[PDB]
Amino acid sequence: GENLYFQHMKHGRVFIIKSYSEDDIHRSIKYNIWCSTEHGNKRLDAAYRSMNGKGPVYLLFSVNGSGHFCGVAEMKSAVDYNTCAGVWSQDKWKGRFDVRWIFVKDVPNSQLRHIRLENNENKPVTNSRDTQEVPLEKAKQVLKIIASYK
Repeated sequence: GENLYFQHMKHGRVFIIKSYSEDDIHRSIKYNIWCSTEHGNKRLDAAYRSMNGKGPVYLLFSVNGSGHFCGVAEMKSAVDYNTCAGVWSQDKWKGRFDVRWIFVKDVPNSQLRHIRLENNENKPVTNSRDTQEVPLEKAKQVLKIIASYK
């Protein structure tokens, strides 16, 4: 057969999201919210705002050291920088934005480590920092593997 869904799209931007905390992942899935670092929030905010609803901003979530990605969410709002403090495991994050989780499933890094990022020194996508952006052609490949994995 054939799945040409992801291969056919031109307006979308995709970021890696890294979390020290499994609790933060669970809270994000439960309440459809996230918060990054100050520089990560700014990165995500500018991408969401310049997208102006013409395509999705996708977030590929992985807990540091866990060996897998744990799912996919779409950015659903700009960043509100002045929100209740301390709602995450550490009180290091300032602000909040809405997300919508699309896929909650564990995908081993082995499934994705062949895909490399030309904007990050050709390193495997699985070796990315928080809010590392993924070029769209590599992102289509990552999304297809994630959706296919069983």
